[PDB]
Amino acid sequence: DTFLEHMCRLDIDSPPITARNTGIICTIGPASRSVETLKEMIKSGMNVARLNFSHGTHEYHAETIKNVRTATESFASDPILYRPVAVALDTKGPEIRTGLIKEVELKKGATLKITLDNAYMEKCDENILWLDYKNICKVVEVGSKIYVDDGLISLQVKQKGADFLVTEVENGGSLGSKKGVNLPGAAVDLPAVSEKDIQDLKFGVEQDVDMVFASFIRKASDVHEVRKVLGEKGKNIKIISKIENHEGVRRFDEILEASDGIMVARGDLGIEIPAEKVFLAQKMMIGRCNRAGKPVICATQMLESMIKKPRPTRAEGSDVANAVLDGADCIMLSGETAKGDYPLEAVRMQHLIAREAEAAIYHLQLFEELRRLAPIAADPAEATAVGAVEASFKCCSGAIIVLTKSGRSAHQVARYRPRAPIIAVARNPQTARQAHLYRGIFPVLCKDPVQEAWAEDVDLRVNFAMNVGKARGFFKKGDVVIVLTGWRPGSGFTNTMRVVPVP
Amino acid sequence: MADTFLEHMCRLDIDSPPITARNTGIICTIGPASRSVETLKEMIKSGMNVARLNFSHGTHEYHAETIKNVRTATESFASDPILYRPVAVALDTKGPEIRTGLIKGSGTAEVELKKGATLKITLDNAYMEKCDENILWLDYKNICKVVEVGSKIYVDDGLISLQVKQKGADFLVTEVENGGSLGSKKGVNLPGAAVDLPAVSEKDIQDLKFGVEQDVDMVFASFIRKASDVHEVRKVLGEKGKNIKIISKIENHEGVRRFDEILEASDGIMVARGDLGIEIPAEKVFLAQKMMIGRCNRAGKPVICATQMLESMIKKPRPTRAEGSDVANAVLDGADCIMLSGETAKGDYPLEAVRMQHLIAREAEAAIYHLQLFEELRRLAPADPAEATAVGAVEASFKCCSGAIIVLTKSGRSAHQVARYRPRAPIIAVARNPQTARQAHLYRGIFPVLCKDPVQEAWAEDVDLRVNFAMNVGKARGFFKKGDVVIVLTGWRPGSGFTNTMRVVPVP
Amino acid sequence: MADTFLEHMCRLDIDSPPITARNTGIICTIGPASRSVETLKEMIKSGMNVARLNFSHGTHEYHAETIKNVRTATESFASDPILYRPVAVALDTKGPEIRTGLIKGAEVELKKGATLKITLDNAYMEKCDENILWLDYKNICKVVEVGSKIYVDDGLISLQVKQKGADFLVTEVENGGSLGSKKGVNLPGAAVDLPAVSEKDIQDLKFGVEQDVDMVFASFIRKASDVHEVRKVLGEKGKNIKIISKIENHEGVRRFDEILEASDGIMVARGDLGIEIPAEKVFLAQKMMIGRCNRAGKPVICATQMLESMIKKPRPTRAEGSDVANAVLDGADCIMLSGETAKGDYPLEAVRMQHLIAREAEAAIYHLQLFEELRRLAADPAEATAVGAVEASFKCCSGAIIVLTKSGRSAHQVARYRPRAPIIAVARNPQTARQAHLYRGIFPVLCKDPVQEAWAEDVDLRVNFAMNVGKARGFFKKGDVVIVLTGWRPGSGFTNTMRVVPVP
Amino acid sequence: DTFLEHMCRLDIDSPPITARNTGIICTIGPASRSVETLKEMIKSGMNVARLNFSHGTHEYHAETIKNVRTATESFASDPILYRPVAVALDTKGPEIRTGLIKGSGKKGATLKITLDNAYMEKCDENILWLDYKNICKVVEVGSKIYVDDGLISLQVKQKGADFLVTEVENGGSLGSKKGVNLPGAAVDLPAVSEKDIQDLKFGVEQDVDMVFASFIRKASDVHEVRKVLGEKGKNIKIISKIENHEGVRRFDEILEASDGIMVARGDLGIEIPAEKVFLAQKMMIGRCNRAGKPVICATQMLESMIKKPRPTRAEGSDVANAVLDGADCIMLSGETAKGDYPLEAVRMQHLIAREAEAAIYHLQLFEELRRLAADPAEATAVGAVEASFKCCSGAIIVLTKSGRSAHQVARYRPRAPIIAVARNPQTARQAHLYRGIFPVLCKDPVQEAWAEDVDLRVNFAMNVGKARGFFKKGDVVIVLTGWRPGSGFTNTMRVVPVP
Ligand SMILES: N[C@@H](Cc1ccccc1)C(=O)O
Ligand SMILES: N[C@@H](Cc1ccccc1)C(=O)O
Ligand SMILES: [K+]
Ligand SMILES: [K+]
Ligand SMILES: [K+]
Ligand SMILES: [K+]
Repeated sequence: DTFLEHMCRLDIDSPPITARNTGIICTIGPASRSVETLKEMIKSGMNVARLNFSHGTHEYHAETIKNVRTATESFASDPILYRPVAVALDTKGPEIRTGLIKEVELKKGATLKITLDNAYMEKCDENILWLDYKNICKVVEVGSKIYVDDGLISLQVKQKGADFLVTEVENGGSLGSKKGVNLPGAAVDLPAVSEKDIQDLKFGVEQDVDMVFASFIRKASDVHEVRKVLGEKGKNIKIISKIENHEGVRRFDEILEASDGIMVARGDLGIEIPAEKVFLAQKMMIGRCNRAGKPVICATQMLESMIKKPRPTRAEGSDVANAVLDGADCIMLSGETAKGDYPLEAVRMQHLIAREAEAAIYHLQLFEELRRLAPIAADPAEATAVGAVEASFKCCSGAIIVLTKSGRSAHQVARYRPRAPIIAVARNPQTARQAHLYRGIFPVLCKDPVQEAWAEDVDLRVNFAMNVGKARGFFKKGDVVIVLTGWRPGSGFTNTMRVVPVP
Repeated sequence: MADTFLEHMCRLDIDSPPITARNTGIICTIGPASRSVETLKEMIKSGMNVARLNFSHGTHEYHAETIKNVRTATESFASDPILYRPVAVALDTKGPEIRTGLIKGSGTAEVELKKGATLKITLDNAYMEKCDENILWLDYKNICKVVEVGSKIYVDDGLISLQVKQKGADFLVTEVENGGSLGSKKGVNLPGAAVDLPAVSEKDIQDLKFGVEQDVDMVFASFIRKASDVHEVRKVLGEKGKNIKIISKIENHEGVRRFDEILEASDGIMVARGDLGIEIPAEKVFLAQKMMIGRCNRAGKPVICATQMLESMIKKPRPTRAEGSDVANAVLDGADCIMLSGETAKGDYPLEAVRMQHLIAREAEAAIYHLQLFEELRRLAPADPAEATAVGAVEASFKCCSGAIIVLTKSGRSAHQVARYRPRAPIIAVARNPQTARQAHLYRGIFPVLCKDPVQEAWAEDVDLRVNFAMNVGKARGFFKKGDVVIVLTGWRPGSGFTNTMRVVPVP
Repeated sequence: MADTFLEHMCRLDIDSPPITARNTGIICTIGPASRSVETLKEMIKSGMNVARLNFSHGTHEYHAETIKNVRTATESFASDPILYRPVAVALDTKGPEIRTGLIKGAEVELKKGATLKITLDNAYMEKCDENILWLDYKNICKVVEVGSKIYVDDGLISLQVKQKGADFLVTEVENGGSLGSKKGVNLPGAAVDLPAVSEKDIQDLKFGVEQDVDMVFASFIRKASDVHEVRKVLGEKGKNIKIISKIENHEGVRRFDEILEASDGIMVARGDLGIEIPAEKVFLAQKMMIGRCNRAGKPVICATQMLESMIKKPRPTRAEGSDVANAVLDGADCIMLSGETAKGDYPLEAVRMQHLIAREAEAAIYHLQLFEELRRLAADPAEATAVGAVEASFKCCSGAIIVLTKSGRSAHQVARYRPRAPIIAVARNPQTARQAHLYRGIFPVLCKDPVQEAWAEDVDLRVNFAMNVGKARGFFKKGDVVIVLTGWRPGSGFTNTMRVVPVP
Repeated sequence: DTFLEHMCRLDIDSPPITARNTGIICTIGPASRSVETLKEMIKSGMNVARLNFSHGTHEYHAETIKNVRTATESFASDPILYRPVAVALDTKGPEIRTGLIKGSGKKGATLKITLDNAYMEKCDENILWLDYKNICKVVEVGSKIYVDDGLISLQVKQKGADFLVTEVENGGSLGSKKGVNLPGAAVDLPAVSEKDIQDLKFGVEQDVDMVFASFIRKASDVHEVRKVLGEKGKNIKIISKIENHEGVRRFDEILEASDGIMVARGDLGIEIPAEKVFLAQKMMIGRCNRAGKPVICATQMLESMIKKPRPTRAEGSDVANAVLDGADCIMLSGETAKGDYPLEAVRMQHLIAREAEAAIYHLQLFEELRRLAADPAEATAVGAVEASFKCCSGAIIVLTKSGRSAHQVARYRPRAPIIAVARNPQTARQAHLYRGIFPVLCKDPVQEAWAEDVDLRVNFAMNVGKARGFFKKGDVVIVLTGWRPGSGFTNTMRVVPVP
């Protein structure tokens, strides 16, 4: 009844009892591409496979996607135990790159002039450096820092020109070729969708991906440019906006209102804004996502140590758990599953931490705040969704069963953070897969034929859900579940709630 | 102020500075980087509240002089009592440590232990100064009696790990699991070994008697596993040391299993996260930390988070994003104090580490929803006159948007009682006793000030003078200004009584 | 909508019409003044929900005709089913009454200090004056002793026994007043122990079964076993008739819990309680019994000393208005009118005044607190949906909760939790339609339409019926929202289906 | 707990456990004005003596006041047991009277209202006079006119220069010089009559505690009374009587102007439909409780007890409901002034109001009154009441100068009694206007040292509470005092064990 008493009763020497409710997203690459590893990653709890289009060809990604689907459909022969697995396309997005040295040393002792003049784009050195961002000179000033190679080189602009910068180095070191630059000042005006991104996104539509992780989102109009490129054929593809610099954090509200969800890229924010502040930015963006009922993913610097070790550090378990407790919907693994020595061990550990963290979630408190921050009255569907969550607490329910076309009704229930799992029963395979983005939704794909009597159809899907719930040990005979259904086909939105005994 | 925890998170702004003070204590380990009068002065100005001496190293003479330097730097500010910050001295015991020997030769300094290599562990004294890739001496004579084939051995705060492949009479052959650079005299952990070293050794008796002799404010008692360990320390401190606070360090699994009895015997707790990471997996340590902070917050006993704080700042002038987040989350869990180790003791940026610890603790204060902490700490309490007065002072602090709660205190008890309930407003604890002003730093939200003026014959005039002093301090630290309200807590009439007196006074 | 009760009292305006429906039921006693088809029609129009027949007086033949007149008057509205108002019939039992006889040949005044003789001799039974009094309790001489006390005319007169005489009793008039023919008599401190169910009550209860009454008001209930005797007499044929136990004495109050748990509901008879319980206490018994009834979700009727001035006057006193309003504010489901409608000169006027007061009192009910408290003093699938439906009626500022019910249980379950919004209960069973008037906030409507083949179709027709009733009654208009509760399948046990439906 | 569980737990066979916390005001007249009866009414719980200046000469009222003070001071020898007793002056106020001669004079009839001063003492069931000049200027077609105690209703058809044309609506006998009420009508009569001015100045000279100002219709009537009481009478409490529709309409500005309010239900019931007065009563008590101003319920309380030694069920229920509505005080009129059972009427008022206390859910009142920090004063008051609940204290002890501190605590409606220790006798008397204040008069000399003077007054309250059965040794009380001699408010809170 008190958060403090929940913390006081935490017991490291008893196994975690509540289900993992947060999604696991795994970057698939060389170490994890193979069908056999992919099957093991699915059984160990991967919900979403991420393809990082910063590297690899279309051919290479097509085969990864084929292995992901082969590994996923290997479990299809049991509809009660089959777990849907979503496919995520993560774009390269806009970059600023230095181009070719003829590496070199660097210290303040010599000033570094930055030039954009294409006749210098292969003769980079400690005296003159080339940059591929033609419009740099408009968006920087004489106070502004310039980070080179993932923040290990910092500069400080002293003379701004029309098409040149005079800097002087801080935090010097070993500058090499084609290194990534960051401008903490920000308001960079690079397109939003690079030439490669438009091809990549078209391939995404053809490969039938469930969602896009759109890199370097700075404003609402970037999200709407990705939407427009995905076009009419891609309109049901979820757009997750990646927040990676200071301007994204500052314009968070317009990006959130434009997006299907959000990814917080902590390592990227680590470069752009001070370390004493990134934790506030993460707690802020997760809170605003929770309030809006929109999925938020925490990404980068999760279990990096597990690229080379089979167990993570104390600090990594704490950072991952504290992301769950901030209210993240999903946690994403990068190199730990893409290229590291322990891909399967990485998935298993992400699972153990997210599950252990559930002990420290106080569900009723999240609900009471989230219910009080809802509109004054809202539509019918909202009143019903909140009513189903309220009922779930007051009957100590095993689950909330939601029959959904698009997932919207399941999504509405999830925003309110019931303790009870949301078993989202869907015939649409894409909405089954997209559902993994949301804390506390367990999607199941009903393949049964559409009955002709609607009340018979509903009864079959609910029976399906009852069977899934029993097999997963969410509940058993004598328990009560909430059920949310539409009324007759002919009406709009799931506006119908029953409290039903588990037969 | 915001009605929900959620709305409080939603309003966090990285672009606007903090509007709360830094309410958590900063404990800094003093070592070769930091023990100069010059450095200590800067460190006090930048937020250091407690100076920690690590008696794992150094002579009594070395530490006498560090203490001397701490007090010289501290009293250099005594000239203006409105600006004087009390600074406590903590003595951190060796305890039952295992240490490796000295690296041989003159042409390595450190050796590289590599994945899969064989390493022999010897107790043969002929090797205590000839350690290398192949032979490692350590100083725990009965190691071969408490270890088995398969047993894990951890060296240098967990950075190197070994597994015992063969056992001998007076040696162990081991396989390097986790490689690393092994230097001289590193710390060794034997998870699930029944290490038979005593809680209080003869050296620990001598260290604790020297703390009493040097008038230290608090003892950080290393490797506490049970209450009789705490009792043993309290007995060595004896009658002369009866006002010295004992902070029990939880460093292992047994310390966590027997936590309640350790808490009940202790004045406070230090959570050693790194050391817990050796006997306890990563998917479980965050839970240990949250449980022990919560139980401490519930008992009203000070709790310090230590180890693995800003260790990157040993070599760099700025921390990582992960360290900021980890320190912030220890504040948000309800830690009273944060302790720095090598970052201040021996590193290249001791002053930049104190400043960064202050910056992070101050930013973290913006994510604390004080009202919820208070309402929960109020509910979970049973109810003497002193306690209802303190809860009333805290409730009033919130209702009045108080700039502070001024507490006139002899022992510190009344200031501690108020701090237990986690007001938003700073607690200015006005003490005439220099030891209670120093010890007050163990508690979240207490800003101790030492009143140096003599006692007036007239009680009510003595109270106004002391309250006038607090109001000058609060004005100068920018806690409040003319036209704000403060809560004042005092006794009624001279003579040891209940601090039962609450007033709401407008700030002139 | 007020954050606090206090604000809610502060915002009361005497000058602005009422913005809520009249939610409490009106029970009217039908007698010579109110018997006629014509009056009954007018009383139904002015808000009479229940017709009470007092079997303390009259023949089975006489009451047969009153019931016929009520049903004629009621069935005259049937032709528009949107406007038809169910009207229940109640049978109020004699029970173990003690009554004085007839004045000799005019009335007599009993003046303080005087002697008054009570005689067993049936000679004087139609000869009662200032000096001698007959009463109809044959054992009166055997059940009192010198010092014993005796009350008359309901109240107002008090007598102390000075001499006992085998077939006579000599008393002294402690309290005076006028003395009427056939008046009521009380004997506190004497084991009267006349049965709760006499031979005449048996006959009257069997008659009520025959005449298809909706409910029985059982007089002088003192314990659980008295209720079970009434229940037995109604037997199998009368099993769906609602028993309302009248609490009329100190034993009823002391044994309240076992009576409540044995009964379908409770009638608080304030005047009768006033006789053995002092004035400093009766308001506490009234408030306790209404509270416990609200707690148990059982109907509670407040009766006696309501609008008794309106027997002789076209208007009530301010004290009467305040006393009725406070019974409503206490949480009464129904208000009963007695002599005001039975025999007085202003039957229609007393019905209209009862509607005005009850409607104006609704302004001062703090619904949000009642629901929060009844919710906190409560889960079952049945209970969760009902509570959910009331919670949604607040959140959506709904115009009504529409409930499809067979027996009425689902409607009663919603009513226990006390929504602001009216409950339109749609029945096909005319008895459940009638019985639903015992519950605060239920507006019952009778669906005449035949059952549709397809279950979902039939549900949507009934809902659209309630939708049309609500609109005609001004509860809601197009594009307001309402809550709807149904069963799931044709035979689905539990009305467990909740929707929030726009008003078309 | 819930309010519902509170009603459910009520038990009529359980003796009342808690003290009566509402004030009792008794009208003193021929049946009650002897020193002997006054002594008994004070022992039985009378807190305020009301003098009705509608009748009696100044000589008569001066002797009643003298007897009230003789009776009160007869208990002065034991300061632990002495109950302060307040004196209230209740003004005649502006009336409208008919004016006839001879013995006396039933629907229809057609009555004509002449103002023509011809018919001063010559009127009948055709022509009726009255002394209100402007009656024809503030009335229209449809207007009601009541005569006697609303016994007879008229209906104005036609309106002219100096006359009216009406229709008898209710029938009865028409006596001489009988009161006249104008429903929904904005009467422009002077607010303070020439008798009221005399009567108010007599009140100042007699050192009365409070005035009950009759027929208050607007803020400016309250200001007019305040100006007559003047500087000499500035410390006299003005209670505005709400007796008609305009008073109800313009309540917010009358309350802001006034020290407190009297709801005159019987007079409201003439000016206003009977089925609306309970709303008016509940509204004004709620608004008074919100402003922290005393509210008194008056008229139609225990009227049966004029002739009978016990009240009716209806009367018991109407008094109890006035207490449960949030009334600070209940007033008796004829029951104590002129009827046959004046002592019994006081005792029954105590019993009813004490039994009603069982039905008050204290924490709810407080929690709502807190929700609806002005200054350090308000912060100390709220925190005192909070502490009284947490520590389950037997009292809140307030060392009061003006009594403002005590009144500030009483607003938030603690369960625990407020023992208001006053050295100022008028402060002790005026405190009775507030629910839940038990005022005590300290008669000890001021001690040289402020801290010893405080300890003395607290020890005095501690002995009072022990005697009264409020608490016993080892209980806890909340103590509010000033800080230092002459501080502007009771700003200092202690939780102190009862020794
Ligand atoms: N969506 C994830 C997480 C989850 C588990 C259990 C319940 C709800 C959600 C899954 O399907 O496995
Ligand atoms: N003021 C009244 C009422 C009261 C009694 C007891 C306690 C509180 C108030 C009195 O002193 O009698
Ligand atoms: K990418
Ligand atoms: K140490
Ligand atoms: K009867
Ligand atoms: K008067």
